[PDB]
Amino acid sequence: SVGLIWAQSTSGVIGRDGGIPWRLPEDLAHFKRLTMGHTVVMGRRTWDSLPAAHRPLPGRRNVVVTRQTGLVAHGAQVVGSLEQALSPAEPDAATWVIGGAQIYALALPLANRCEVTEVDVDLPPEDEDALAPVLDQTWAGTSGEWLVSRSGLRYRMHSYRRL
Ligand SMILES: NC(=O)c1ccc[n+]([C@@H]2O[C@H](COP(=O)([O-])OP(=O)(O)OC[C@H]3O[C@@H](n4cnc5c(N)ncnc54)[C@H](OP(=O)(O)O)[C@@H]3O)[C@@H](O)[C@H]2O)c1
Ligand SMILES: CCc1nc(N)nc(N)c1OCCCOc1cccc(CCC(=O)O)c1
Repeated sequence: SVGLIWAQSTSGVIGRDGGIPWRLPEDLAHFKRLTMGHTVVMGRRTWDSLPAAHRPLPGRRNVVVTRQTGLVAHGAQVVGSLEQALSPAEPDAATWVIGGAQIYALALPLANRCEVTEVDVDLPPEDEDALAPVLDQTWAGTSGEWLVSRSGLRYRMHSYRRL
């Protein structure tokens, strides 16, 4: 089982200036609960985007997709393709693809689940933004109710499964 997990603004922004252009502790806790104990697969720019206290993501096997021989920053297992990241895989569990836009694009044809956090922040897409992947007719989805964060931002979760 291969799952994509991401947080996006309503406008579909996931990334800006090498990071995430909002702060949402409730999403981080959701991300922790779904990924803890599992393999997380990410592109190299997302690896470098991790704050130092979260690089590597503790309690998860961190696999980084790169075309380089290896990385200066420690704690990852490097692979040269998504296929190499995904096999062999943890039994009875999802392998989570955790971004960014380039690796979501590679992983979307292979995924059977998407877990999306939508953040009601007003972020018109800017020229160099990373955007969320668009899901096609092969996905069925359900949506949770709108929630309010302690910081006042409204957010909700969407869960998609491959038909
Ligand atoms: N909101 C969210 O949920 C979320 C989640 C994750 C990340 N983000 C944001 O997304 C942005 C980063 O995303 P991004 O799309 O720019 O980068 P990315 O997908 O994280 O990483 C791109 C890198 O992956 C490697 N790569 C890409 N395609 C490859 C292939 N076919 N084979 C081998 N390696 C390949 C390359 O590494 P090398 O250059 O090393 O060869 C490439 O530079 C940041 O702003 C980050 O904060 C947001
Ligand atoms: C939690 C964001 C997220 N949320 C969901 N739902 N899915 C994801 N794939 C996803 O990104 C995982 C990779 C980035 O991890 C972190 C982890 C901790 C703190 C930050 C701050 C970003 C900054 O300071 O710019 C980023």
